[PDB]
Amino acid sequence: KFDDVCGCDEARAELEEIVDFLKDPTKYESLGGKLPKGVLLTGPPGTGKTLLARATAGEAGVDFFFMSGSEFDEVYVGVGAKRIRDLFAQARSRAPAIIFIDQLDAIGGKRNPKDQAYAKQTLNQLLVELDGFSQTSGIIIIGATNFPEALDKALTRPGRFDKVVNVDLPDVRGRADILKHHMKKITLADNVDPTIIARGTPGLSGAELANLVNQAAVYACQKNAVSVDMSHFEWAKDKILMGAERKTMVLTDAARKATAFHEAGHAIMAKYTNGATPLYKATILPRGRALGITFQLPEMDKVDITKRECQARLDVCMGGKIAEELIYGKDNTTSGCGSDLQSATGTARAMVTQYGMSDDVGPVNLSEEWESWSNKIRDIADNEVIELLKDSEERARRLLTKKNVELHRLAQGLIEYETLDAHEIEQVCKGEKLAKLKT
Amino acid sequence: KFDDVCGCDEARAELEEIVDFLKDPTKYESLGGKLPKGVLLTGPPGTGKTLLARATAGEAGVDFFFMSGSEFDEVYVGVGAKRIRDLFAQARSRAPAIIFIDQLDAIGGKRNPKDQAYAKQTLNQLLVELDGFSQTSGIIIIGATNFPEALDKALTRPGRFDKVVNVDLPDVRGRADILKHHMKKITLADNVDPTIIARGTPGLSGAELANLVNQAAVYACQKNAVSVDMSHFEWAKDKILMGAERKTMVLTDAARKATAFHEAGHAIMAKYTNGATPLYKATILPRGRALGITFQLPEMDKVDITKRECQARLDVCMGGKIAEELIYGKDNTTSGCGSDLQSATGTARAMVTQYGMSDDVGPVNLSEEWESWSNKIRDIADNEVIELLKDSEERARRLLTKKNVELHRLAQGLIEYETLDAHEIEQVCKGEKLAKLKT
Ligand SMILES: Nc1ncnc2c1ncn2[C@@H]1O[C@H](COP(=O)(O)OP(=O)(O)OP(=O)(O)O)[C@@H](O)[C@H]1O
Ligand SMILES: Nc1ncnc2c1ncn2[C@@H]1O[C@H](COP(=O)(O)OP(=O)(O)OP(=O)(O)O)[C@@H](O)[C@H]1O
Ligand SMILES: [Mg+2]
Ligand SMILES: [Mg+2]
Ligand SMILES: [Zn+2]
Ligand SMILES: [Zn+2]
Repeated sequence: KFDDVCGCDEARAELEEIVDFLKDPTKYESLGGKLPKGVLLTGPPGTGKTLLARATAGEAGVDFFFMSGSEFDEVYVGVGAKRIRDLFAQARSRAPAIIFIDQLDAIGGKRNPKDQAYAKQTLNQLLVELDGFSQTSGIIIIGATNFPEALDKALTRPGRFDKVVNVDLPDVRGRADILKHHMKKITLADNVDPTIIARGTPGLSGAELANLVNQAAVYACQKNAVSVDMSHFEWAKDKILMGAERKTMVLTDAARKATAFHEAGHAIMAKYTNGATPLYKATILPRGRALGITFQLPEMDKVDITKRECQARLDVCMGGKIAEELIYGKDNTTSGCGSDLQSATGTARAMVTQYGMSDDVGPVNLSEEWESWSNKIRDIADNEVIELLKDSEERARRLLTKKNVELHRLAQGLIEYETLDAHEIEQVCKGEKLAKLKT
Repeated sequence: KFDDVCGCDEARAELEEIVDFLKDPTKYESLGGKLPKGVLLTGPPGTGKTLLARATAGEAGVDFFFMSGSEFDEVYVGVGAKRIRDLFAQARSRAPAIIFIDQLDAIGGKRNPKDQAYAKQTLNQLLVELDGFSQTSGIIIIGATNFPEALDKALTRPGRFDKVVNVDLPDVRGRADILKHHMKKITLADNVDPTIIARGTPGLSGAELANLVNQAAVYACQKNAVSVDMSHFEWAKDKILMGAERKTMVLTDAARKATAFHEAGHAIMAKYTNGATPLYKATILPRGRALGITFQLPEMDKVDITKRECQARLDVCMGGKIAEELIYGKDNTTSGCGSDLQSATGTARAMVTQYGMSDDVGPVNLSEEWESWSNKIRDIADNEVIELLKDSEERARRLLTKKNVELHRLAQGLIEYETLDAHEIEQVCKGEKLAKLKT
């Protein structure tokens, strides 16, 4: 049912006019309008594309044929074309039907006159079937895909795929709508306000919210409880944003002290730098595949990114290296740092090539066809990148030398306790002990 | 039939005169002429090729066998050639007939030394059947392909496919004729002038104008209207040129302020810049996947582009980031500007590599085989491009320095009054008040 697709109102509409166009044509086809020959659905993974298609097949009332985009090419030459001829043959052999081909990437790759062969023999047959010499009517076709630009230009033409519909990640309102829908059919308690969960999950799809509610319910029943409450939703939310924790893996005191100084370094570097994102939990329990992680959670779920925020992030990604390099001396820096060091490099490149934030290079886009530029401009670009990185390192140590006391105090805070909230990090920096258990 | 194909009157003339040959040969077989042995049809997607094939099949008054390039080549070896032999056996058997192999991209592939010994058997049979040893007369063949150069050289050889006919995207008058044709099924109002819309859609094929009319009609019938009128055509044309409207979005006032300053920058750089394309409406309502777009629009749809107009395009691309720099200081530049830069760089390269508009590079075409020139001239070229872009952005920055008052005036005129129009933009840039409510 179309009510099961909460959020993405435009896409649900733009299939819903097709459905109610089928149910009573004369309310729409009076002035000469007629059925659209095809809807395309594009967007990231896990947003509601296949869901919307299953809802259209549920509320339409006409015969609905579905196939993946990979059930065509078995191992000979000309087997896919035969299966499209028989697919549309069965399709037009009855009333106005709908034909949902899912994963349209697998037969939608654009044909390029360099090696075109038996490979593109299925696509040409689909093209001749959608809009060919013999004009049939009544057949609608719906196809989904993660990759709109890989598709041919002869598929995305009007007359074959009349309208294009993009289903992407929801915002806070639609997000709270999705949670309100999945908080049904679970024995909630009071205390549960889905707007609160929606404010704290920037950048989650529908599949991840629904998974949140599900494993929160299972965790509720496994504690022998009676109703689901904000502690459970908070737990599962942490299991999605950070990773499953592990209260095992016995390890020495020198190691856990070292990690305490590493994550202490990221935290202090991220809490006193103008432009950094707001802070979140900062543990040393090995959760996920990492040995402790300082997570940051935005609130206004931005789409763009300024320059000060890029430099602030670029400084957060080195507080561990500079931290343990200021405590344990220089010849004792380990090799774990390199991992997060990796990510810093990526940011710096986007600041120079794509986004255009270096005055020495210019306001030019060296990003795509990086291999077409000469060697001088790439020398200047890469030199600019490295200058950004080491400048950020210098800022980081200049700051961690004047915040030494908060560094040690917070290190002991992470070594006595295992985790810390945000304001718990603040008070542990100030020095007032927290109301909880020293593990 | 041939009156249904509005625009591309040359191809229409060729096929009209072929069918006119099949009507009364004596007007043409006096001086000894004989029919063309073949007509090929090339052009981009959606420009009316299969349509002309339908017209000639409908009016030729003789048999008309049609197939696709993919209805050959099933599992076993030598079945495609077999089907071609039987196709021309039926063709010879029936009458003076016509044969339409739609989508010749499949079987008309280029021959090369590295084909796997069985790919080009169908093609070779098609060649020994068209102008082989046992010559005959009475069979005409028509073919359609998007990729004329991707065809073998023995299919295009006169004797086989005498006439190479070139369907192409219409000009202004052609679009007027297409719209006037397709509006004959729409219950129209009296405020409809297709010349306006034809002047509004510079670059659309015939199919896109078709479903433009269709969606305008269907939208007219959603609003409980009585006749499709000009505002509806405006709605649908805007939908196709920019995308859906996406009414339901939560927008912090700082966000939509910053956006209004970005498109304010583009609009001013396109307003007072010599040679820039005349300005159409500039909105900040979140259309499609962009958060606001200023949309320029030409007048006389020329194909050439002078050097003045090119530099105008570069400046129009730099105006946005220059706006954010002038208002929010330099550190507060976002990453949305990347989508601007990526376009401008493109134009810059066309000014230097292929259009021949530089002084140090020369009057030479460095475009084709870019990877084959030396490393010195590519250094010179890329230095030239970088200089073009830098000079562009500095011109933009002092232009927006002189027009600061109008910049704030139009930014505030966009935070209020969503989606101004060009005339309305000029009224806002002086201080008038618009004859319409605020949102
Ligand atoms: N708007 C929504 N309302 C309710 N549930 C949603 C919504 N959007 C997504 N979901 C959840 O997402 C799941 C289906 O995801 P979907 O199949 O749409 O992803 P997808 O677009 O197919 O991704 P991929 O193309 O990578 O498979 C459902 O189980 C559903 O619970
Ligand atoms: N010149 C025209 N006059 C009227 N209608 C047109 C014209 N050109 C295209 N159309 C519309 O386009 C449709 C068919 O387009 P056509 O099949 O010619 O594209 P095509 O040449 O096959 O492109 P492709 O080969 O990429 O599919 C028709 O249904 C018709 O409504
Ligand atoms: Mg799916
Ligand atoms: Mg065609
Ligand atoms: Zn780290
Ligand atoms: Zn822009």
